[PDB]
Amino acid sequence: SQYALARTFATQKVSLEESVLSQVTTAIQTAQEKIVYAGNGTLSDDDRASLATDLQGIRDQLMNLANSTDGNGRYIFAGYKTEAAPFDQATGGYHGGEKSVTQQVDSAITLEIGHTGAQIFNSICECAVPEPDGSDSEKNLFVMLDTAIAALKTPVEGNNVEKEKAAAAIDKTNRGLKNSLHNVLEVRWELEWFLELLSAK
Ligand code: NA
Ligand SMILES: [Zn+2]
Repeated sequence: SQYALARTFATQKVSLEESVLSQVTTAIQTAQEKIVYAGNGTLSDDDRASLATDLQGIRDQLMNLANSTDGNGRYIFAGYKTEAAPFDQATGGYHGGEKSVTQQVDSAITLEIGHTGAQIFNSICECAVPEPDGSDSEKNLFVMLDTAIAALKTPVEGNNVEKEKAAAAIDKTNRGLKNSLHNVLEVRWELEWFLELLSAK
């Protein structure tokens, strides 16, 4: 019969997620800009290690966003497991809830108002760019970042075998960050739709 409270709760939760995912989007785009500079094979090992540090700062920001809590201190990207931070700080692994938070808002409509951290930070777009060798696309944002950061702190001057190895990891990160950004943008499209549905009452 009356969905007033349900719709206010879903508007609030969806607005919060859009607000945090907007920050995730900006941080992913900043890391992509770093990775473009890292594709320059005339960088010295000191320049490369400076880019690594910049990328660590961005990774740390994304980890703080992935472990975002709401007003009441409950984690927003953990599905129903809202009492513990869903991401492991060191590895970026997800161990929050596997089922998204849903809310019925009309006699017929139920919305996915809380996406899991797996859906946001350990998923890539349907439209993913493939690995050139046919191996699996990396799905975990933090892995993409950490593997780049490690390859940028590995000096490569005068050593072609290492130089190619480090440049292959940077290329792979460039592909992942596309794949991850596109996933977040598709989720944001879905939230934009939910807020249109909700505001039409
Ligand atoms: Na898409
Ligand atoms: Zn969704």
